[PDB]
Amino acid sequence: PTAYTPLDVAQAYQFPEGLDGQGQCIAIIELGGGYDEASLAQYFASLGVPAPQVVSVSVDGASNQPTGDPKGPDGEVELDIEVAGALAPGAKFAVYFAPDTTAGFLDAITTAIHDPTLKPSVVSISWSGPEDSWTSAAIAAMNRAFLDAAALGVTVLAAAGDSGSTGGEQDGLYHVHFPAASPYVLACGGTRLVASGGRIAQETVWNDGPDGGATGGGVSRIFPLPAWQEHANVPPSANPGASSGRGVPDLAGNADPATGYEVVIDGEATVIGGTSAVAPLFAALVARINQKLGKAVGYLNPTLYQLPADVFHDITEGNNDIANRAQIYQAGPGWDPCTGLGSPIGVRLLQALLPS
Amino acid sequence: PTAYTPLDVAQAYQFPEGLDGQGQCIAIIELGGGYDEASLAQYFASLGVPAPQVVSVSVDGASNQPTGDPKGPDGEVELDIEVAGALAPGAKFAVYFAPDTTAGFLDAITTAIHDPTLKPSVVSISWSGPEDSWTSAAIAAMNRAFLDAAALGVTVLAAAGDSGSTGGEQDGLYHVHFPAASPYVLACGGTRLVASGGRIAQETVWNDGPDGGATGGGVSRIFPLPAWQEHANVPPSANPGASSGRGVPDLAGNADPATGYEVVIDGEATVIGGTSAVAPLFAALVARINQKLGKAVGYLNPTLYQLPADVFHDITEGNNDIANRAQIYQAGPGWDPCTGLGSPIGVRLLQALLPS
Ligand SMILES: [Zn+2]
Ligand SMILES: [Zn+2]
Ligand SMILES: [Zn+2]
Ligand SMILES: [Zn+2]
Ligand SMILES: [Zn+2]
Ligand SMILES: [Zn+2]
Ligand SMILES: [Zn+2]
Ligand SMILES: [Zn+2]
Ligand SMILES: [Zn+2]
Ligand SMILES: [Zn+2]
Repeated sequence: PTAYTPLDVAQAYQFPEGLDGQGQCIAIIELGGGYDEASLAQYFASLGVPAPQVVSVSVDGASNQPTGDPKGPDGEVELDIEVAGALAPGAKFAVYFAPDTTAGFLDAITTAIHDPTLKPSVVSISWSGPEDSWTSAAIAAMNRAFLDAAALGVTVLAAAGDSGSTGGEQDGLYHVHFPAASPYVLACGGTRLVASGGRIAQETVWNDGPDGGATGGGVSRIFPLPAWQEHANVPPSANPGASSGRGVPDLAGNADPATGYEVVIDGEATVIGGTSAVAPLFAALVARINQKLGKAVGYLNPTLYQLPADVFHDITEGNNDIANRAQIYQAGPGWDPCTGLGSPIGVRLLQALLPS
Repeated sequence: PTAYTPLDVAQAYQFPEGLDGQGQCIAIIELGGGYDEASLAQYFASLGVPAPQVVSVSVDGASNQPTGDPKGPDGEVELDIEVAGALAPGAKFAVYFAPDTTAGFLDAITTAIHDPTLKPSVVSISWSGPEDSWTSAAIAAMNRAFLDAAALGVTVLAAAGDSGSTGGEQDGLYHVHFPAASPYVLACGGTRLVASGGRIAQETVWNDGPDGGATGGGVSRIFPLPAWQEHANVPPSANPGASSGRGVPDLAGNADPATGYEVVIDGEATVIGGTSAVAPLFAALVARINQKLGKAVGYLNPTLYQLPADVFHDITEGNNDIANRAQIYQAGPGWDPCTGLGSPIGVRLLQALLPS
């Protein structure tokens, strides 16, 4: 019942101090909505941080288009900038607006990672959906773009979803989300964070079922278990058949609205949550790290899974089941299909990524 | 932010079904206050359980003395009966009223465990305080009574305290509470319980610091590490010097007021928490178990620590530090100075206590 500012959450996760993503660019893919910038300047000023430069990029005709909807479209865009910008104010923000279609989504991503002028080193994605609700073509194309981004030295972060292990499908089975299920994507799960003064009192799996949402996570049907996830104790799917797949998510962060983020949407202060708040949070972390290293970390997943356990805060309590019946999936020691490796400890992650 | 009835909590901890403590007597030591019985009958009727017989016993002149104080005295007595009686309605309740003195406290306990007519098999105690704030005489006498109770085949349960690892002492050090620190007492810690339909979604260490209370627990200065606690990974005290002592607590249960118990105090419904809610809860469990076994379990501590781990729900997340600075003490795998062995799983505990 205590709400945080991004700075509070960042201190709890121990983000590298004295860094603000200066000289880095963060791309945000938006499939609808827009941001009113006076509401941004108002937000950054009340936080005591310099307002980061934010530029709009039109994809396939789409534009920065807010109109003051009570909830919905505007909530998506303003959120990412406010959360990531409060933590990486030195970073440049390129927001790519595209039509809400797979063509629009693909084009915004291909445009971003090939942007000659803006040159994003980080790409944050929120829009998700069940992997099997994607056509086989769109999956292949979108997965190719991510592989393209990895070879380009670009980090891509995606939310895992806010509908538990079932993922919003009622067929009676479990479904992970896409693009989160892609192995070329840093998948971000959700947790409930209790922190009081730069330290984590307790952190558990986010699960406000059977109504108010839960972190996505599980085992992919489409994508096989990657080589870097072999020593991760990833279980076979809970669905009948139960063969190995890609484990979702990779990381997790504060996503519970009850312990949510204090933001300003459409001129008015409020508190929000969800895994779509996590991807910008960790995008700022990556930006900060890129500043120190002097080069983009790029594709991170293989490296993350071979780092010492002390680099992360292992979440071991809670489950993904929104119904709380079968309790699938369950968090535990090490990697789990609710929170992945857990929440990152910024300074330790930075230390582990520095040259020997 | 969801409150429970005792029945809800009992289902989560999986209390043995088809048992209600019939033919058992539970003693409750009260050092002040009283209960208005119309408020009791009203409470048990709204729960759909038969109202258990409750008898008052005067010790050293003290009597069942409520007067309708907004908070305080009456809250202690009505609580224990309502929580324990809702779960063991078949049990007889002997409430021993004594003056708020060590003489009164000792006499109420010696009277209870030697009661020729009422014959309690279980004794629930709430009143606690820092072990070193007790005189050496009172400690020795009170500890002797507990040893007497154990040889008499009586189970004694005590709350661990609601002031974290410091225990309410400001000297800059950590203190466990007494009688909880006695090895002849079943010490009950506090947790925050999230359960939704007979299953535990998540359970963590109760800690509403730096203001609203936290579960007591730690390492005793007075009492040495018992033989039955040797294979329990009990750490040496956090205080300077740091020698071995008795580990507090032994068990833990729902004690967070935010996830508290729906009760009726002074005619009006409300929600309460604290470790003083835990001892009556587990006293009902013991009563239910005694019914099935056909004899009192009596001194339980040695048996508990040599039972399989699957009998308990291990709490592994959270800390005892009300300030959340040093984070002492911290919960983890197995026994810890915040929650002990964890919350009991009634059916598994009953199975483990049944003859081979
Ligand atoms: Zn390319
Ligand atoms: Zn399906
Ligand atoms: Zn929640
Ligand atoms: Zn658990
Ligand atoms: Zn884990
Ligand atoms: Zn005796
Ligand atoms: Zn002291
Ligand atoms: Zn609490
Ligand atoms: Zn933890
Ligand atoms: Zn434990």
